[PDB]
Amino acid sequence: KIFGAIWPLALGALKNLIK
Repeated sequence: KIFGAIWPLALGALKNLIK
């Protein structure tokens, strides 16, 4: 609705921690 790169950027930062 009003979120540009919020959903795709979410998992993007996830791997940066677990991986």
